[PDB]
Amino acid sequence: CFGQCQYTAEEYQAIQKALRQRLGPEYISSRMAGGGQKVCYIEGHRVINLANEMFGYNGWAHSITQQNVDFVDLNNGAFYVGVCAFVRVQLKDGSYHEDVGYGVSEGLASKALSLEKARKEAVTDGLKRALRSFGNALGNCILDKDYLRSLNKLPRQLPLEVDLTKAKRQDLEPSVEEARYNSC
Amino acid sequence: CFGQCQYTAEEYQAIQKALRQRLGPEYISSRMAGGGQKVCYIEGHRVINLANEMFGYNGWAHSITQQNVDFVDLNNGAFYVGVCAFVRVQLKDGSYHEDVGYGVSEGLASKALSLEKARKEAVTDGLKRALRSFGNALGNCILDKDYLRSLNKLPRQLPLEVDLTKAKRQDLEPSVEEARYNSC
Amino acid sequence: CFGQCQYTAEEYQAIQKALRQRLGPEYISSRMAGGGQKVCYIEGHRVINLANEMFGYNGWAHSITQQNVDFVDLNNGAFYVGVCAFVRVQLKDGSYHEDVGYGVSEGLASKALSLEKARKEAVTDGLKRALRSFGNALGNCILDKDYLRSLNKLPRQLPLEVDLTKAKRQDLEPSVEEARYNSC
Amino acid sequence: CFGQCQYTAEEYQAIQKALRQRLGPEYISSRMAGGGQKVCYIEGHRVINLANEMFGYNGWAHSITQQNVDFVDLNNGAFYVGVCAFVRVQLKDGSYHEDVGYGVSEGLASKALSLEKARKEAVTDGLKRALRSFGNALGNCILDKDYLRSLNKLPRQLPLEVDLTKAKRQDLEPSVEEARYNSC
Amino acid sequence: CFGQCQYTAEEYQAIQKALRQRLGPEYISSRMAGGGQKVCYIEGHRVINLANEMFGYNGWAHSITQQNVDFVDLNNGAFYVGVCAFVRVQLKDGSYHEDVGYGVSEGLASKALSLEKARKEAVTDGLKRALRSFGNALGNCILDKDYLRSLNKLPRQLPLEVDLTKAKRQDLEPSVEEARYNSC
Amino acid sequence: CFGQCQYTAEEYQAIQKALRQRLGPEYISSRMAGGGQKVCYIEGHRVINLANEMFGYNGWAHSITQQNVDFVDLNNGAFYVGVCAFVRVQLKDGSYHEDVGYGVSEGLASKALSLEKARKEAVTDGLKRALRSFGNALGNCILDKDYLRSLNKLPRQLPLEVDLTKAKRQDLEPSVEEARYNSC
Amino acid sequence: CFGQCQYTAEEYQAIQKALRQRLGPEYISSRMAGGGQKVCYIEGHRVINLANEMFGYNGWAHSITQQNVDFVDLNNGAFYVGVCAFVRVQLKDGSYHEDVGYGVSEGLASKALSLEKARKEAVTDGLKRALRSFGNALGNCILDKDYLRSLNKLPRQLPLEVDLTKAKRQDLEPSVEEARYNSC
Amino acid sequence: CFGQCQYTAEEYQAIQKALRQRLGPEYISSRMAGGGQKVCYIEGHRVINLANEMFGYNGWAHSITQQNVDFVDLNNGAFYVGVCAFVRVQLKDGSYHEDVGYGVSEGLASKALSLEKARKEAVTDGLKRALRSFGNALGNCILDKDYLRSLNKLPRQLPLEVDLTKAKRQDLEPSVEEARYNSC
Amino acid sequence: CFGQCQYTAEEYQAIQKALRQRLGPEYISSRMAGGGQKVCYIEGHRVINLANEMFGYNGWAHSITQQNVDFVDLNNGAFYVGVCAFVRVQLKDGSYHEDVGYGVSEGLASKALSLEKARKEAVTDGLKRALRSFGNALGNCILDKDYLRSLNKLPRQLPLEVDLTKAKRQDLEPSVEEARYNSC
Amino acid sequence: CFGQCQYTAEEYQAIQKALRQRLGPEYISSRMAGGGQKVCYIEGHRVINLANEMFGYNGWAHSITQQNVDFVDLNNGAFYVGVCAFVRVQLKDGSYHEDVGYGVSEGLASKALSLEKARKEAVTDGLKRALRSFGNALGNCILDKDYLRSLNKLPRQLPLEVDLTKAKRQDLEPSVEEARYNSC
DNA sequence: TTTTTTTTTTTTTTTTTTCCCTTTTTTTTTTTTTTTTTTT
Ligand SMILES: [K+]
Ligand SMILES: [K+]
Ligand SMILES: [K+]
Ligand SMILES: [K+]
Ligand SMILES: [K+]
Ligand SMILES: [K+]
Ligand SMILES: [K+]
Ligand SMILES: [K+]
Ligand SMILES: [K+]
Ligand SMILES: [K+]
Repeated sequence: CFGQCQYTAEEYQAIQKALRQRLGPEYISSRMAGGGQKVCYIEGHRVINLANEMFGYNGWAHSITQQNVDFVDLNNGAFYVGVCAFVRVQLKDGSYHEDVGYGVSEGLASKALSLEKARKEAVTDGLKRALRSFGNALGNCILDKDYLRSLNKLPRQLPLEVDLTKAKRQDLEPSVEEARYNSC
Repeated sequence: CFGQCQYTAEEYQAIQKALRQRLGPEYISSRMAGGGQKVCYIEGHRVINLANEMFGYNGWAHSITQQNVDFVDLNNGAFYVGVCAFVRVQLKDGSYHEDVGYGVSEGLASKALSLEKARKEAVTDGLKRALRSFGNALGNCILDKDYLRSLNKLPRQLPLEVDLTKAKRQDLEPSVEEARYNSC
Repeated sequence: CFGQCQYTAEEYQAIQKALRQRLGPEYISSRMAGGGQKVCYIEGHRVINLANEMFGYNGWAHSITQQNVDFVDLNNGAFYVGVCAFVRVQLKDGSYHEDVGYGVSEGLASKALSLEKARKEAVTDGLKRALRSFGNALGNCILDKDYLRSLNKLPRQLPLEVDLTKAKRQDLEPSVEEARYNSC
Repeated sequence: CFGQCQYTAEEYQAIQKALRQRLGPEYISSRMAGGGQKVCYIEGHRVINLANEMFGYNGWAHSITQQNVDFVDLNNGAFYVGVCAFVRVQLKDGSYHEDVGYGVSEGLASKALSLEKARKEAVTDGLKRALRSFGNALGNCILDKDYLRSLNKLPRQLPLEVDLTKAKRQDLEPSVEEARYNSC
Repeated sequence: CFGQCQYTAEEYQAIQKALRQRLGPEYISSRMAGGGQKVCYIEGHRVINLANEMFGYNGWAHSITQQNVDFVDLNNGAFYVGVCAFVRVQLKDGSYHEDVGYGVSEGLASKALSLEKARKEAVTDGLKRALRSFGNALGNCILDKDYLRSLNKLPRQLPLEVDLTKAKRQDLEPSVEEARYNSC
Repeated sequence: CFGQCQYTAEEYQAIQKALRQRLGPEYISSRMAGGGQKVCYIEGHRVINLANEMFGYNGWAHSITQQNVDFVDLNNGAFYVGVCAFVRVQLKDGSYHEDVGYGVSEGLASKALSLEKARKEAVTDGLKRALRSFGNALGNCILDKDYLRSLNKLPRQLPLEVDLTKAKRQDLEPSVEEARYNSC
Repeated sequence: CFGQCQYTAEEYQAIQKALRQRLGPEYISSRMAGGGQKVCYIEGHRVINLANEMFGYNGWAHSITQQNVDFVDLNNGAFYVGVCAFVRVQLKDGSYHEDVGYGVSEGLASKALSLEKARKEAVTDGLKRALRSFGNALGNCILDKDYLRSLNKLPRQLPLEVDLTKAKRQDLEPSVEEARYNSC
Repeated sequence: CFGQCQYTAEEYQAIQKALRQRLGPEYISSRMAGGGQKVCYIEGHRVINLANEMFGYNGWAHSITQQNVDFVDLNNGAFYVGVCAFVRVQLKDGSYHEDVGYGVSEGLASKALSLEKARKEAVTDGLKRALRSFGNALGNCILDKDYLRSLNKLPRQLPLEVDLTKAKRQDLEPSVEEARYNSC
Repeated sequence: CFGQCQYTAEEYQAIQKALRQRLGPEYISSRMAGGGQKVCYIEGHRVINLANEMFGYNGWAHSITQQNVDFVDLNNGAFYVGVCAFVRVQLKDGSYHEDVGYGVSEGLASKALSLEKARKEAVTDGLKRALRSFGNALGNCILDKDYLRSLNKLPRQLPLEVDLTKAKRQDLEPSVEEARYNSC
Repeated sequence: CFGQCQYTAEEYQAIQKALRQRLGPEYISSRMAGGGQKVCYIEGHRVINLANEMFGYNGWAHSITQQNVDFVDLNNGAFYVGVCAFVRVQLKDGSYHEDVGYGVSEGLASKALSLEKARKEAVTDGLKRALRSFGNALGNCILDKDYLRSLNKLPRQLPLEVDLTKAKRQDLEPSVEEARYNSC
């Protein structure tokens, strides 16, 4: 089962070499730091899909070790909330990485909205920072300044077009139902 | 049993390929954000059915790791309640994903009603956010902006009609009873 | 034993297909929401019987993980009580679903009566919300607005008549005693 | 699995000899100490990649044993935050090293930003200090004064150029998917 | 695995004889005690390399049982910080030694800097004091007064020169990758 | 492994008879008690080497069960610190001895120095007092008044000279590396 | 190992018969009770050696279950400290005996000295009282008044002379090293 | 081992019949109760020897489950201390008996002396009361009033004379050493 | 061992039939209740011997689950102490019965004496009440009013005479020593 | 052992049929409720004997899960004490039933007596209420109003006469001793 | 509606010298609507 199954030679080598890869502009995005300059990041769903491909839908697993709200302050109608989380990612072989993530909500005037934003942002950031420690392909290269410089030296491509023809349109999945009924 | 049974090759590949799928307009819905614009989401029962199909009624499992009420305030007859929950989803192979969810009740004047709403909303939202991490088919694509743009470029279909002819009308299920009596 | 026995292929497929079923008007009921309109629900005993049929009298199990009284207030002779519970339902294979339920007693003037109502209501509602996550047949469809619209489009039949001819009239059950004495 | 698999003779000897290696100028960087002089360090991603190469993506693992915020002070608009973390690195054979790391944010005026910086910096510093105890190749030589003196006597090379031609550009990894589908 | 593998006769005898050795002037260093005189010590990285050679990179392991900040005082701008740690070193056979170490930062005016210094110094000192109990070769002789007297009677040699020709210059270690791919 | 391996007859008898031995003047030292007279003791490193020889570098193990600072007082610039520790020594066969040790720093004016001294002295004293309970050879005879009287009746020898010719001068131990590479 | 090995018939009978022995004047000593009269005792090292002979260096083991300082008072410069300890002695067969011991320091004016004396005295006294419960040979006869009366009726011998000719004079023990190297 | 070894038929019957025995005047003693009259008891060492004979040095075991000081009062210079203990005696077969014991020190003026007396008296009294529950031979008959009446009807013999000829006079026990060396 | 060994058919039937017995006047005693009348009881040692005979010295076992002092009051020099205990009796087959017992000391003026009486009386009374639940022979009939009425209608015999001829007069029991030495 | 042994078919059927029985007037007794009327009950020893017969002395077991004193009040010399207990009965097969019982002492003026009564009554009542859940034969019928009506319609017989001829008159039970000595 | 007597002696000399220089930059975008009457 999970945590017990050991990696085969082919799977190991494939995952290792694929994890030494770096990401292309189709993954990186850009924000405007406060007082700073253009910073580069990788969106959450991007890292989630990257993990689900590298390891499988059941090859990796994450958990919230602890989430703690640091502070909640109120300045003339604005709610400032700081929240941190500790996400631990674990592979089916037993290997594991754990790291912190933070969430920040300074502008809003609704306490519930600020907390909703902060906690989810903290958990997502922690998941990103914990998946980082597996290899460049999972976000370890986003902190390599030379990698960023070489990313600036690439054509700034337009957003990719998503084809919604073969999108999921009904509940039943006979392809899965068949294999699972035969799985007993 | 659950947590011990390992996925077979056929079941694994089927589930993986089905989880790389994206959802169609028949699942997405729309709300009006306060001050913002049209946002897209997936209703709870939709994700629940998606999971029950992808993995089975006994292929997935969720649990409330911890639920904590953040605050309960009262402003001139209005009860403002913030509540968060931590849902952990686990597959029969042992793989698991855990994420937060929030519930918000600002309008009502009854404390009990506001708390009921906040807690149930928090648990359901946490279940959604935890099932997201399995693949686009289970809600990971709802955060892909390009996917949303391509969703706007599709015919806005009218709500589907539900056929209540073959609906369940009595308690006993002999189809199940037979197999279960023979299961001993 | 319970939690250890694994589902057979026939039982699995039967339960899955039976859980894709939707319920008929013979189960749904109606209330008048405060300030809102006609809402639809499913009575407790209905869901209990549905579960006892889908899985068996010993195929499903529930437990109260935690029940916590949120508040107890007194306004000029009226007791307002809010209570929540956390019910975890588990199948004999180990699969499990856990969700919250709430109980509310605002009108009554007896504290004991209000608490008696609130706690039992919370546990029953939590059991319903936890059994929901197994499939449409167990109450997951009650939240589908299209399903409700199609429910309005059916003849609203009068309450069913209960036949009390073959009702239990004595203690001893020789049918069971025989099998159990031979079960050693 | 992890913590159980034992090192083979070839793997052991290779890792040992590779860990006796010292690092070149392509890894070391430089900062300006307050009141002091040019100090040398190793960037986080550098050590992360070094570990992922020496042991494998699943050959090493780290965890946060405990993180505690030491203090949070406010002096006329400036937030001074001290935070410490305890990282424990473990190899697939069961060997483990644990050490502290610190994070410091004195300048910023936003509490949330200061804490975000401090906690992540503490965890990363702890990971570096814990990976140090495996050999010179993982950062143990950065404290050898003679090694630093000999580093100053080398040509100060220009930042390395990163080749983004073969960078990862899509989600699916058929090389990995193949081996994993055959791994069942 | 670690904690389970037993020492062979050859490894045992080799380690024993190597641990009865005493160290040469190439390892000892000197400080100026406050109010006292020239004291002799062994730098941290030295002991780390000594252990990684005597036992192997995966033959020994250490852990922080507990670290507690004793005091934090402030005298007219000067921060005096005392911190202690408890390090437990363990060999792959199960043998273990645990001892305290202290860290001291009296001069600095920044609280964060003083704590950063104190905690890391405490952990390193504890690791040294815990490795002392294995033999003279690992630092047990630094307290032998006759050994120090004989050290003074040796030529005070100039710092050794470090050769950075064959130093590690890239991430990949094919020597290790080969054996690890063959380790399956 | 450690705690599991049982002593053989030869090892048992050898250790027993060697532990019935008493120590010579080459180990005993002398201090000046406050108000008292010449007291005799055995230095820490001496007992450490004695244990590492009697049992082996991996035949004995010690641990700090608990260390608690009794008091920290300040009298006109002088810091008086009392600290106690509880050390438990255990042999590879499972036998164990646990005893207290104390550390005292009355003179110093720096709190950090006094605490460092008290804690380290307490742990070392506890290790000595715990190793005492194995036999006269490990310090049990230092409390025999007749043994001390007979020690006074011996020639007061001059400090031994330490030969630093064959002292350890490099890191690598090919004698050990060979056996360890063959240990797989 | 310890706690598992069972006593053989020969070992059992030998230890049993040897424990019925009573001690001679070469072991008993004398003190002057305050206000009372001459009391007789057995020194600590005596009992320790007696145990190490009766059972072996690895046949008995003791541990400090709990030590609690009862009081610390100060009367015009004199420190009165009471301390108790609970020592549990256990044989390799699993048999165990636990008893209390007390330590008292009333005269001294240094708190650290009083505590140092009290705690060690308490633990040693507890070890004596716990070893008492094995037989007269280990100190159970010191409370037999008739035995004391018969002890007074013996020639008051002069202190025994300790022969320091064959005393241990160097670290290495080739006799033990031989058996231990052959123990693999 | 202890707690596992089961009693043989011969040993069982022998112990039972020996435990049905009653004690003679050579064991009973007499005190003067405060305000009462002559009371009869069995001295501690007597019961200890009785147990060590009935079961063996390794056939029985006792432990202090908990000791709690009830009160410590001071009336015009006199210290009144009450202390209770809970002793649990256990045989190698697993049988166990647990009972309370009390210690009392009212006269002394030193707190440390009173506590020293009270705690040891409590533990010893608890050991007596716990060994009582094994049979009349171990002190269960001391509470039979008819037994006391018959004890008064016996010749009050003078204290027995103890023969100190064959008393233990040296440390080494070759009879035991032989069997233990052959026990491997 | 104890708690594991199962009862044989013959032993079971014998114990059962012997436990249906009622007790004769040779066991019952009488007190004068305060304000009440002649009450009947069974002394402690009687029940202890009864249990040691019915089950064996190692066939039954008791333990103090909890003892708690309810109150300690002082009225003009008189100490009124109430104490309760929870005794659990267990047979070697695993069967167990647990019941409370109380101790009362109202008259005495010494706190220590009152507490000693209350606690020991509470534990003994609890042992009696816990052994009651095994059968009439062990004290269950003392509460049958008809049994008491029939007890009054019997000749009240004078206390039995105890024969101290064959009483135990020395420590050694060769009958037991033989079987125990042969038990290896 | 207890809790593990499974019931045979014959034993099961016999116990079941015997548990369907109702009790006769020889067991029921009567009280006079305060303000109410004649109430019917079953004395403690009655239920104890019923259980010891139905299942055996080692077929059932009871335990006090928790006992808590509800209140102790004092009104002009009268002590009003309420106490509750929770008794859990368990059969050798593992089946168990747990229920509450109450004890009440309102009249008495002695606190210790009131508490003794309340606690013992609570435990006994809880044992009765917990044994109720096994069948009518063990007290479940005392709550059947029709059963009470039919009980009033029977001849009120005079108390039965107890024959104390064959009562137990000595300690030793050779009938048991034989089987137990042969049980090894 | 249940539970009502048990107990009171040991216990008392031990230690005591160790431990002192580390450690030096990392990290900044998420996420968005659920829920419905129940009991004696
Ligand atoms: K509701
Ligand atoms: K009642
Ligand atoms: K009583
Ligand atoms: K006493
Ligand atoms: K003493
Ligand atoms: K000292
Ligand atoms: K230091
Ligand atoms: K830093
Ligand atoms: K951020
Ligand atoms: K929301």
